[PDB]
Amino acid sequence: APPTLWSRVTKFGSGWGFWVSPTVFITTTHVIPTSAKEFFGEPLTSIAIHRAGEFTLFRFSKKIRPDLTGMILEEGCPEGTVCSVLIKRDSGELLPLAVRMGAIASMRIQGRLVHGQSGMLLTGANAKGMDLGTIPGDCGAPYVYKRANDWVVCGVHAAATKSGNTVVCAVQ
Amino acid sequence: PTLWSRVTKFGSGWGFWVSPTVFITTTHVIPTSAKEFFGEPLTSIAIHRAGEFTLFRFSKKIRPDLTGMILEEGCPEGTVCSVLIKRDSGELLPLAVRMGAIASMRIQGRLVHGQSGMLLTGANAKGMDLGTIPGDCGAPYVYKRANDWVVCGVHAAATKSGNTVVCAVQA
Ligand SMILES: O=C(O)Cc1coc2ccccc12
Ligand SMILES: O=C(O)Cc1coc2ccccc12
Repeated sequence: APPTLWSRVTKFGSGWGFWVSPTVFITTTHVIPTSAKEFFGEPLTSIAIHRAGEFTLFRFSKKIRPDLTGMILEEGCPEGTVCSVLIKRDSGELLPLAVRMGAIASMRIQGRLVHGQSGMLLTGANAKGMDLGTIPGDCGAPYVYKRANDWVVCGVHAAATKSGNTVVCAVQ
Repeated sequence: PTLWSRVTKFGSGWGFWVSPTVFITTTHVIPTSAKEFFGEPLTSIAIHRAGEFTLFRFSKKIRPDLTGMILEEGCPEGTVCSVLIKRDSGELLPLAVRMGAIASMRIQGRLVHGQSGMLLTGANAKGMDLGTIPGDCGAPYVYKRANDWVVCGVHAAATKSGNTVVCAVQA
């Protein structure tokens, strides 16, 4: 995946977030530190926060990442789209995990109720574990795909089933 | 400890540490001019070649941090393997492959013997991280069976289209 996509993936709370543009940062709601009143040196009063279940978007009133171009954010993707989940792991290793996307779903995972776009890993069989699959520290990582000449971001990593085969992308 | 730490840059491709003393690779990526590998003189290295599969056995522990893994001669038809691809970007690309018959295949002009496979990452990579490239040769084929990782060969060849691959196997 392009270097300019990996540069937008930022360590955040108990996981990750993704810069869509100089002013717009998206993440998974449950990774946000709950008592927090300041982000990138800005008070809450100078930030527009839009929450929909496990999807959260931060819009800043100043340019936090002026090195970046604004890119396209969509509400999930067509069934059958192959996405990459942009996962960073201990030591500058980069894991763009291939996933085939399916329907919008409501599921129960480890007791909690989860809603988003379902998908199935294309990395191997029985993908439980860090080598072929996702771990809790991956939450907030972006789902991206190449559409003709450009790249699209279509959600953030929210959950994976016990077996590891099914994942859920939280969507705008 | 990770499977990924066993995948090592080697010659014009990659190889894989099965144990502290055993390294497997694709025959065509091995340097043809060398006096040593991994600091051990070639004098002290056992080399077992069967077509595009090569195994090295060292006389001392090169990777003492590792346990020995199960190495088999390919896998049952229908097994979904992962090919553990490393790229010089620092990207790690595990790709699902459905394994088929042992065969001699015509792959971009040349005859290659090994276990055929089909990538399961769909129509086209299309500049997405979904297929193999020539620099990936020697990457291992692995699958989980009960509680154990099994390694069953090395990446030898792939078609232009991308979808057919060949896994070179022991013996
Ligand atoms: O490139 C990086 O990963 C580090 C970085 C440098 O200033 C930043 C501001 C916001 C988000 C991330 C960064
Ligand atoms: O080969 C197997 O036993 C399982 C399998 C993996 O990808 C498939 C695609 C279609 C039909 C079957 C399969």
